[PDB]
Amino acid sequence: LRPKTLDEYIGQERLKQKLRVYLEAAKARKEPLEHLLLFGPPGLGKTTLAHVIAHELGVNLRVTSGPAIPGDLAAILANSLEEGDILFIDEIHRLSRQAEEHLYPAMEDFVMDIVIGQAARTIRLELPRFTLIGATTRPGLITAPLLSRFGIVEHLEYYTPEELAQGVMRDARLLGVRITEEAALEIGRRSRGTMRVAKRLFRRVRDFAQVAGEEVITRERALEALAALGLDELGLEKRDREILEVLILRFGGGPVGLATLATALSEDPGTLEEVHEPYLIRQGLLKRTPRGRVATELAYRHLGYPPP
Amino acid sequence: RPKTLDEYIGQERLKQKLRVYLEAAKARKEPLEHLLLFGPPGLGKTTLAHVIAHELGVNLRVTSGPAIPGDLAAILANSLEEGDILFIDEIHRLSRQAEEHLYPAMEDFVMDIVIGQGPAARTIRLELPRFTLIGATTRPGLITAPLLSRFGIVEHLEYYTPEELAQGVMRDARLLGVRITEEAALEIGRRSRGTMRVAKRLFRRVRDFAQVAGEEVITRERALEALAALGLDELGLEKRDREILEVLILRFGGGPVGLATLATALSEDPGTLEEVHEPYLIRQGLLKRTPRGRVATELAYRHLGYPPP
Ligand SMILES: Nc1ncnc2c1ncn2[C@@H]1O[C@H](COP(=O)(O)OP(=O)(O)OP(O)(O)=S)[C@@H](O)[C@H]1O
Ligand SMILES: Nc1ncnc2c1ncn2[C@@H]1O[C@H](COP(=O)(O)OP(=O)(O)O)[C@@H](O)[C@H]1O
Ligand SMILES: [Mg+2]
Repeated sequence: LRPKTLDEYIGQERLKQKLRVYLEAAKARKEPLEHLLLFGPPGLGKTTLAHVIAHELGVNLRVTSGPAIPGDLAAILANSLEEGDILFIDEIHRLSRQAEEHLYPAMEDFVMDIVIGQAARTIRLELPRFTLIGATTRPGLITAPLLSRFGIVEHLEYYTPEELAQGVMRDARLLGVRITEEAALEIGRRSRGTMRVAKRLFRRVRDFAQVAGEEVITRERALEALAALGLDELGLEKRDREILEVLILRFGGGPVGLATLATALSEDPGTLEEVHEPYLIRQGLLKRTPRGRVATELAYRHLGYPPP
Repeated sequence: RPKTLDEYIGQERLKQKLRVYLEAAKARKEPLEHLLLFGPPGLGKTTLAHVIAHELGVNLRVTSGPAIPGDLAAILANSLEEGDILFIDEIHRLSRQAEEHLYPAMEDFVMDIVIGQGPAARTIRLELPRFTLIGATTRPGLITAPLLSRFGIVEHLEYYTPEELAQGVMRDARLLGVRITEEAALEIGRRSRGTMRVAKRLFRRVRDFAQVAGEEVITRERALEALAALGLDELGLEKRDREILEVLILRFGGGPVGLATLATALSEDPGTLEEVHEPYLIRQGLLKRTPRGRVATELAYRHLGYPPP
């Protein structure tokens, strides 16, 4: 399922325009690529990009997690790491302050130290040249000392609906399910600009279409399945629709107030503060005015209300 | 507790060279070389260590083998001055971890100390004052070759004589205020097994008998009846050792017997027979340990008044 070429990678055009240059230069100079840091929201394809980079350079790759790592970091750098090989570390911001300090000598001078057994004298290993790739959601999650050893720093942006449609069609042709292009476009539009969301949504749609016995997933069947899942034309869930309703019909675009936030939902200020608001702000239907949160005209028109 | 080397009772052969070594060490204003004292238990090596320390005019640091690994550093760095004396009684009981921390302090006077403690931390080498270490072991076999290699002077403690034991008995009687004659103390020392503890115990028992008898002075004869009532020969064997020899000679013909059969005949524990009564039956020429059993020598026949084989 994972692509093995920058050409097969779907929709990170701006990032690829420079990644191709850097990889071409590194290959021409016959030396390992400089350490790379990938930003961007989850689900966009960072691990796939790491695998694509390794395949482009023709070298082995050793994905490991952030909180997976003491001396075990040197254990995994010493045995399986030959001349330059991508070492992907997902969630680089979660490193403890015990191996992060050990990363700097290893990724600057390629030397590591291990002490155990008492003797217990320091043993310094001449690590082979290698490239490290790290992934984190935001620039501010990692410390400034860590955002200095990375030669290349790149950002990863949300996919457009067309690119998600192409990915859904590729998944369908790989699995062996025939789908019309318009159904894939609708599925991509309902996806919140995320690849794995589109994958899961297509899997659910094909699950709903298999029981009906339809051989081709038509646009009408896709729309019915998406409505059954509880998604509108903008991809908002039922929780988003109901919070928008209880804002617009109870305050008329004014501040919601902390007291009334849990009154109409009977829920703690949990997912409301981190799972619901970010997408509503991203879609542009909610604006954080200093006086209070204001539902824009997009909310009024989207919720089936007459124009003001 | 003797203080000077002239007050020590009966280590004449050792004292003769000890005087020379101590005088040579004092003349050079240099600490004595490390000393190791061999000898069977019960001969007073700690008293000799105290006498040596007093003669050198230096304080003590007395410690046994099984005392507490890291306490060696504590005892070496706490109360050791220039030329201080450390006496490790039963030095063959030191653990290997504690053994491989002392010879650096014997050949170079540098000790590595664990400073961080707790988890696996680092160590620092610390300099110590020059000192002399006296070791005392009854089992030379368990002393490894490296440990024996660092000892400059090695000497042996030998068994006392009836006269030195008599002198010890006289000293104890004088301390306790009991009047005893020279020949009585000589008899008590003769019936001892060349050991000071045994001589003192015999003297105390004879004192009990004489005091119960209401006698103000212990003479030769009173000691003789006291030791006869104690069941003792002219050589120091109790009734049990004579019984062992008589059973070995009469019941089994003196030939090889074995521990189990002899112990069954005597109604005694085989380990008790082997580890309590036999070692003094040997060392007197009264018994042998053949691979086929235990044999009685001709000295056993002569001692018991039996015809020779
Ligand atoms: N030669 C001696 N002169 C005077 N007192 C002695 C002598 N030997 C031992 N003692 C006394 O014995 C007591 C100390 O015990 P010791 O018999 O010296 O220990 P030890 O010689 O090491 O015997 P073992 O076999 O090691 S238990 C003190 O009361 C000393 O006065
Ligand atoms: N551009 C792309 N083209 C094809 N498949 C993709 C692309 N981006 C992501 N995928 C799919 O998504 C999966 C990896 O996404 P994921 O691991 O969720 O991203 P992240 O590592 O940021 O969490 C892969 O199985 C891959 O098939
Ligand atoms: Mg002893």
